[PDB]
Amino acid sequence: GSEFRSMTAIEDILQITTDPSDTRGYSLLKSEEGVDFIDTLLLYQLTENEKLDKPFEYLNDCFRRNQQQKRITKNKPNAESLHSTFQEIDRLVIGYGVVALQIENFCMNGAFINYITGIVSNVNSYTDFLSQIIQRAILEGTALDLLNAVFPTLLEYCNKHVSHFDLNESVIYNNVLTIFELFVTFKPIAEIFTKIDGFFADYSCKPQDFERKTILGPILSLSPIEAAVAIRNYGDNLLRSKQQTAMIHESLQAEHKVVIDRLFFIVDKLVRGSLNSRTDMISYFAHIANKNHLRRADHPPFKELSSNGFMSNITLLLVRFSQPFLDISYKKIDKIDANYFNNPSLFIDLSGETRLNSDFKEADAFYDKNRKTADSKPNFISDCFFLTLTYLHYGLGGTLSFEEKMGSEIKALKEEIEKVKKIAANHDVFARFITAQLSKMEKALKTTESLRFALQGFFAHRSLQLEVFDFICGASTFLIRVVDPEHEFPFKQIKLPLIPDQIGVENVDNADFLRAHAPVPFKYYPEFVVEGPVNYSLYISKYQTSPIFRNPRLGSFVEFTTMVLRCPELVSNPHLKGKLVQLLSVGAMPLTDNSPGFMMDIFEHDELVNKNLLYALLDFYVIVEKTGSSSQFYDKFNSRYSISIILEELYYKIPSYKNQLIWQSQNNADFFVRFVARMLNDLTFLLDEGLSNLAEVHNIQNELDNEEDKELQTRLASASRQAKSSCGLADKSMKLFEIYSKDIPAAFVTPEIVYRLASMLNYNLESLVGPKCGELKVKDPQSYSFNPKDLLKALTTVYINLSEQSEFISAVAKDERSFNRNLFVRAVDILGRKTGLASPEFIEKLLNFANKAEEQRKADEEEDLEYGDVPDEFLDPLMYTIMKDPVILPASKMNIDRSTIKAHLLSDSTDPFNRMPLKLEDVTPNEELRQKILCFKKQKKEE
Ligand SMILES: [K+]
Repeated sequence: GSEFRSMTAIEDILQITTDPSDTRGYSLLKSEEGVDFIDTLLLYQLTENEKLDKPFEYLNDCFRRNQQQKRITKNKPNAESLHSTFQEIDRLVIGYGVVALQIENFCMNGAFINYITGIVSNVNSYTDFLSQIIQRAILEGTALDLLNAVFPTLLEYCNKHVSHFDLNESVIYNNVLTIFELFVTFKPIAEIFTKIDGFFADYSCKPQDFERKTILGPILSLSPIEAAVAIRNYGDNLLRSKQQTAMIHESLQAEHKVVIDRLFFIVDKLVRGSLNSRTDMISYFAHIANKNHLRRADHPPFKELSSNGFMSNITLLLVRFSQPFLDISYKKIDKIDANYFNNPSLFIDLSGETRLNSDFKEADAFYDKNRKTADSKPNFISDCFFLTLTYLHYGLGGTLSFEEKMGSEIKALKEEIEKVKKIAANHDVFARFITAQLSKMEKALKTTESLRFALQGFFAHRSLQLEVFDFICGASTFLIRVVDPEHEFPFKQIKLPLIPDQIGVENVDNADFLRAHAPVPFKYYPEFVVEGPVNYSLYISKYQTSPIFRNPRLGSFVEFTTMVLRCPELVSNPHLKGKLVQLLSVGAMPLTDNSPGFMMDIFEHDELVNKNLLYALLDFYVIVEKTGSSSQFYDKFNSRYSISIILEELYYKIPSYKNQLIWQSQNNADFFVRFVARMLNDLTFLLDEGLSNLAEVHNIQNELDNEEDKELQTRLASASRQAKSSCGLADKSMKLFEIYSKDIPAAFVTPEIVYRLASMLNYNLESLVGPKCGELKVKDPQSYSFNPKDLLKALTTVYINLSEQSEFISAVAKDERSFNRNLFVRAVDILGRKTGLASPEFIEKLLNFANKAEEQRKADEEEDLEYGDVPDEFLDPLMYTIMKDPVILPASKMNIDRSTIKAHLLSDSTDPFNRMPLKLEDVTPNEELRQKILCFKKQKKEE
């Protein structure tokens, strides 16, 4: 007999008795008065006992005492006699704990919110009981009811019971994450999680509320780039040292790392739950994306879009889900469906999305032609990969464009508060109005300056950024496989060009042709597939801890870039390719020590790169000419500036390319001559538009003596940006002519180049040597890439590098328009003032050339008025005989004797002058010219 040890246990654990004379402060009931009495004491303590304002905390404390009273007893004899009770306590306590989180108004005090509030504040002390409650709910098949009572409620706690649910509230967000982990770890729960009320957004939910009104909202927003977290961590003292600033960057990164790890774990469990769950997971993220495209606008409506912290976290998550399939072995590389866009999109809203090389019509058409294939096919692995590309662009892309602009925002803001800080407000009302205004501005300035530090801390976070770029590289490999006609890459090299090089790009907008011959599925992929990677790559390149620098997978993206820059059919958009070519220029620039750019090794040893890089650059340098957009008609000059930086470096550091160039000019002169023609044409005006602009910059600073002060900015600034771009391209163009004319002099004196070259050179020489450059007054000439001395030295060097080609000295001499010996005399004068020129031997060579030039001119003058009586227009171009039946060639517009072309068309049916196919039928007679000759032969009958 010892059942007294029971009722005494039932009371010390449930903390309740019936007698008023109890020593310890236990609740007391005045109803009736062992084991078969527990359900009664409990039911009472939860529904009729007013002193228990915190019911769930009670049931939890009871359960915990019973577990303590359990481990304490067994280690003794009387043990066996209690087991019966502990058992029934557990069975009912967890049973009501389940009910407390399923039926709303079941207890006499509080509701769901009050209970989970208690749980969040001290999650650890609730863990065990919660575990039991969950198991109980699934064994009974009522887990969803459990979840609809805890997570939708938790959403209310994060939005209403906390000022801000962000990284600041350390204790609170960690506990919330824990109650999330504890739950999703049970698969029976994970496979049902997305069915919870509020997991999806209401149709009328605004994008900025996705992170507030959706179940995964709050925790997915946990990031160091939330304004409140930035102000708190950096706005604190924006004047601290880079050393101290680096410490908080470290703290925030360490903390952010953990956050995405736990977030990944939670989403991973929901994706592994079932096929239904991961599918809803794709629907969930697709919606977040489809409604945030404006995050990529020029002036984004921030208050109507999701935050950078949210979108960026999701981009990171997606990236890890995709990482496995893009590992360096690419063994699972085919799990990703290349025909993903062959049918109407099921998740990612592609309307309005520009394709690589195609329009809507063709896309829809592609959809009809493919309805023959499975209509349904929501393949998760592919969805996730392409969703990652979507977030890379709209999520991260909008976050990086956001901080890329803060510099100008801060500068302009500082000028606004300084302008307002001058106002003298006499009236008290006006004074408050002005101070209020200064208050709003400085309040925004602090947010911006703090957020900028926060954003830089995030992008300098190599660990994370590395994951992002390695995905770009894996994405690259994947895209090259789509393009490769045998879809074998990287297991079998890819063959470039795809379609043979159009010997004569001299066709009517290849647009239609190229598009028609664009790669099968690739031509339909949305443009953000390439723009995302390149916007990102160009952007993080400014950080010292860049993912791109010294990364072993860089080659993949370089290979992809080269492929695009090589086959004009792949991506039509010239603007997009200019970006790529700009990334390459970044990877080609030397350093302080003057060692190879970080991409040079790849350019030299990557097979797919060194086999096409040079030709791609030379070809793209030319194609950007067929561009004409709104504020993008000046990017073809930036593309050329960039292509030029690369050309120069490749030529100095990699003999392999120096040889590819040389070879090119001899084995494919047509292509090579086509490239220097464009460099030549542009060079006839570059220095001129540089001088015109610097002229406008000096006018404006003059008008500033005290028109509309504002417009004189978007103006003056704009003139400087044209001056720097013009003088800069000119400089790189001369260098290239100089750099090449030294090794392949012959290539530049071919008839299609020599006369135009001599003219262009002489024109610039006149400019440099005279009043056009001499009269120009400027601020920091260098700030605009304007070095008239460097230019004059490189120009003069070109002459010297070509001063042994009779054709060139003849061309320079025959240049009526600009040639004049005194120009070289002046040049020799300028170069002989400041120490800068391989002279006086150099000056020796130039002056020599100038002399041969003047001699060649005097001879030509003598030859003309002494040995040429018959006016040149009457002489046949090829026989030099006086024409009897002059006719006009349709293509060349040249006049030639009928007898001559006939003789030519016999073994060659083409225009002797430009090889344009010609037939004798389309030759138009020139009667007016023939009569002038008949008239000449007539008067010539003197004797
Ligand atoms: K938040």
